[PDB]
Amino acid sequence: MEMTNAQRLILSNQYKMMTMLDPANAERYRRLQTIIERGYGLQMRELDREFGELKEETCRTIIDIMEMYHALHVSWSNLQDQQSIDERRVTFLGFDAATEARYLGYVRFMVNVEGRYTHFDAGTHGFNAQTPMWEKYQRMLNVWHACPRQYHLSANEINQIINA
Amino acid sequence: MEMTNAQRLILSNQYKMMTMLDPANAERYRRLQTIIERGYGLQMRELDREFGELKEETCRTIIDIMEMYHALHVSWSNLQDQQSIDERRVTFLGFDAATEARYLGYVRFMVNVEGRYTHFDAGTHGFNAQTPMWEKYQRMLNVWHACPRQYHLSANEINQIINA
Amino acid sequence: MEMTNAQRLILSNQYKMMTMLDPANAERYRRLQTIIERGYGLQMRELDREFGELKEETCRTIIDIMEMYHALHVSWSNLQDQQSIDERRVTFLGFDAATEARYLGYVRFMVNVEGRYTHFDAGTHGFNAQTPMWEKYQRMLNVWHACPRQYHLSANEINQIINA
Amino acid sequence: MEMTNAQRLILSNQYKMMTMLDPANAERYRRLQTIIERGYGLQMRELDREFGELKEETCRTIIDIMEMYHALHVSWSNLQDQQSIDERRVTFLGFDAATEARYLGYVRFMVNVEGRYTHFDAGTHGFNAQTPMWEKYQRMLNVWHACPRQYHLSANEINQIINA
Ligand SMILES: [Mg+2]
Ligand SMILES: [Mg+2]
Ligand SMILES: [Mg+2]
Ligand SMILES: [Mg+2]
Ligand SMILES: [Mg+2]
Ligand SMILES: [Mg+2]
Ligand SMILES: [Mg+2]
Ligand SMILES: [Mg+2]
Repeated sequence: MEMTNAQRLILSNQYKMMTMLDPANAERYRRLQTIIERGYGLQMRELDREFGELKEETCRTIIDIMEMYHALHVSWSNLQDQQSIDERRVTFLGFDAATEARYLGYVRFMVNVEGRYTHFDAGTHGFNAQTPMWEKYQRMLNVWHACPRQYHLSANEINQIINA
Repeated sequence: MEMTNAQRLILSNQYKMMTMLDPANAERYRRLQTIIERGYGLQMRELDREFGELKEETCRTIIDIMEMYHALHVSWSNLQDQQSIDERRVTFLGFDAATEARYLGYVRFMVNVEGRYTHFDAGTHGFNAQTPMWEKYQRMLNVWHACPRQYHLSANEINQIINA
Repeated sequence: MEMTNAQRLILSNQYKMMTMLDPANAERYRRLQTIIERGYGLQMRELDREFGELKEETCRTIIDIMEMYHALHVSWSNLQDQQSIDERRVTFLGFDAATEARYLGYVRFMVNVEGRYTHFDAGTHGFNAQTPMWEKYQRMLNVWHACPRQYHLSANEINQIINA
Repeated sequence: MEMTNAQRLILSNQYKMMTMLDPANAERYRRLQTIIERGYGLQMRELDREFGELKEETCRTIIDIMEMYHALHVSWSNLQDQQSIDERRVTFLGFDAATEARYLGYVRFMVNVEGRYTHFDAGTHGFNAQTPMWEKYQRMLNVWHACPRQYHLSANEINQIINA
């Protein structure tokens, strides 16, 4: 992680300030300060990986998937004849903790921190689907966005979407 | 937002420090810290939108409009015969809150914070003209700057300016 | 000022922290914060003006001029015969406050803060020569650096230098 | 130092904050602040030298040298007949304090701060070899990495490595 000298000075000063404000953790700060001041490249790389990225459009796709399930569930709940469509199929199961952790994390963030989609059933494992779901959701979105309405959907439309 | 990782580290450290200094708002800072650390692109873009821009020359134009009204009002008050020029026409009415908010904001900043043009009549709504004025003011400035003097204006000159 | 939005966020956070640490000056910090957040271009430019530049080589030239006077004064005081050479001529008078302020400021910094050349006679006005001296000093340096020794100068050499 | 003005403002604000937090050292900070604000180039360059660099791959090489000595020492201890093979030769002596200070410092950091290779014999001088070792270690690594096993080495292999 490079990282101009001027930035190193700024960071160095921060670790000094953090030591002043929070001496309980001086060890932690002096260590980082040393890494930054001396330009220990290995440890600097390792710092660099504390920082992730989840692209805007990916964030939006996740939110849209949740919105799709909102549209599906409401639509289902207003069907005269729930044409033997199981509620589970119209319920957002979330993402796989093992392979889709970034995505799962974002859902949890959107719900627990931001406060969105709070009336969703989290399931038994806080939206951990336990199977990969990303590819499925993409295909569902495609069918959903292709419908002439997205909300108040017919049983037919619901089935096309959930079976994508 | 196009942050480098070094900048993300700096910001992250700030939110930690702000939590130390102001624990009442730990929630607010922990959230921003998460957004920055994890690189949640959607949330980062929304961070970017909090920062506006009002170009130097636009700032100066606004100040100049106010200065023009100063020149106009002073000129008028020193007219031997105020040739039926209503004071209202020689009074800075400000900007439209609905479509010219940035401009209105700057006027208020220049007056209330900076302390300039304190003796101006703010009107009943703190310089909310309630109609767009920007285009009018530009035409007035053109006539005003074209006068061979800008101050101690003749009634004739005053009329040309206010009728631009 | 050409700030990126990330930098504006960093600065904004600093002004919030400075308000926490030093509430006596909340108004000053609050005002800067507004300027930065809203991107008020005029005020941002005026912010830029707070920051000067004095190039490395200019800094070094000033220090060297002082060192030259050290060499001159020691040389003079060690002379069996000071050939009617006035001590004043071998004394660093400093710089013109009115036209050479940057230079005068640096001398004062080097002496009062850094602690260098503290045995120099500051004169009655803290190294303010109150005539411009920069061009003279340049010519003196040229003669001085051209001398085969720079120290333990002969009366002859001293005269060539001070008369440059 | 190649600081932008925005960075200078950030740094200047830090030194203000550090003075608030730690007034005992106001002098230290006021001085740096002056250097930064006024752009005193000489002193600004001297700041830069406070920051060092030790490339990632060099950091890794040092760690690998230590790991090599771990592999060597364990292998030797497990030897049923140490065709002895003085233990001294299979012990990491460190780096020369006088010419390999950057390296020596990194070892000390990895051991004392990070907590790695804590069972290593530090010798009488905390890994100061007092002779240059860098070139030797490189040749040893070359032989070591060329062995089909890196660990559980034969006495033969140990000798090839230590004699590289
Ligand atoms: Mg790694
Ligand atoms: Mg949000
Ligand atoms: Mg938006
Ligand atoms: Mg203009
Ligand atoms: Mg101003
Ligand atoms: Mg110095
Ligand atoms: Mg030097
Ligand atoms: Mg490590």
